[PDB]
Amino acid sequence: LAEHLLKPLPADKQIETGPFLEAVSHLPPFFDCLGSPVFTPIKADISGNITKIKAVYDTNPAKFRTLQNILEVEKEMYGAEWPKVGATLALMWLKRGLRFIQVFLQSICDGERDENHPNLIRVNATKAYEMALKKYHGWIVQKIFQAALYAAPYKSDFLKALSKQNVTEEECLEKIRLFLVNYTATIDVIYEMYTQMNAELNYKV
Ligand SMILES: CCCCCCCC
Ligand SMILES: CCCCC
Repeated sequence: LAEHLLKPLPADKQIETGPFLEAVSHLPPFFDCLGSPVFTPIKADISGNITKIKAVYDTNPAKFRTLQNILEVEKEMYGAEWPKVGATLALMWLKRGLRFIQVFLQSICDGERDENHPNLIRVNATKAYEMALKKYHGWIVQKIFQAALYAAPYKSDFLKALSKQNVTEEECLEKIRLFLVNYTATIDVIYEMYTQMNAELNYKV
């Protein structure tokens, strides 16, 4: 996780597209080791969105040099169908997935737990879901999340699995905290960009 740290934000707070995509492309493969095929569709959404942004980038790397470039170029390119199109739509959903992971990991690191059930991660996942995704899901997908939550491993197994090497839980969590610095900062900047460009949509799925 901290082997693929995101770069820091530059002074102008512009996020270069290519390095950003390389960095977040290391996140999906962790889903293969949470111990359930319930996570396969989740990996596909995140990866699928990464792939969609990459494919738009590849058609003109200079024009789409930054994430900001993408939104303003596509706004101009598409007119009325924007922002519900292209890389802008893919990144709208990617950000919510990345924020989910962010909120989840930070909750874990901050020592949040169910006193009654200390070695589960359900309360952590549930907070992340409420903060990042829930308001954009209709009742059917929300019910599916509630089912999928039971596929979550134990906290100990989860942390040990990320340490995939010979390291204490405390050490592992300090590495996660390190990863979270630039990760959170970058996602914040993407969320701010959506707000300023008025590119955020609230439709539910
Ligand atoms: C550099 C971006 C590569 C696209 C990978 C898509 C799956 C995470
Ligand atoms: C990349 C780890 C994801 C946990 C939700």
